[PDB]
Amino acid sequence: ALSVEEKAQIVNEYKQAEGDTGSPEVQVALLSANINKLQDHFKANGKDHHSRRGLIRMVNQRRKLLDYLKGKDVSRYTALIGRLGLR
RNA sequence: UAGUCGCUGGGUAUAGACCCGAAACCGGGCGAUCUAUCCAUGAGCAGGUUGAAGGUUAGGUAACACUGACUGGAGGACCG
Repeated sequence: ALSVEEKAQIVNEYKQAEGDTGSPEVQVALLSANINKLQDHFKANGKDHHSRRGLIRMVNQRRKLLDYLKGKDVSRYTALIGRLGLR
C-alpha cells in the first residue's frame, strides 16, 4: 500500500469540510498519489502484471471520477486538472 | 726341322678418338633496381549524390514502448 505517514498526510489538502473522505478530491488524489509512488516496484518486478492491472483499474475509475465532474462540477474540476501534474 | 727386335702401312683396345649438334643432370656463385608477397616511413584520392547509428525536440505512453520533426554524417555506399 502507501506509507502510513503518507496516506494520512495527503488528505490535509483534500479536506473541504474535513470529515469528507468520500468526495472525488479523495478518490482521485489519494489514488493519483497511488499512481505516482507505486511506479517503483515495476522497475525491479517487470514480470508481474498483477500490480498494474490495479493501476489501470483505478486510473479508469479516476477518469470515471473525472467523468462525473465533467457535468456535476466543472469549477472544482479545474482544481484537479490544473493541479496534481495531470495530462 | 725359327724365332725375335725394329721400321712402314692395315685393323683393334683405352683415351673427346672422323667432325658438328640436344633436351637434360650435378657442383660453386650472381640476382627481389622487373615481378610476387611482406616490413618501415612518407602522400594521392576534382566534383556531385545517398542519408545508417546516435543525438535533440515535440507528441504518446505506469517510466519501456512507439510515431512526427530537426540534427547528425555511416558505408569493402552511389555517380564521376
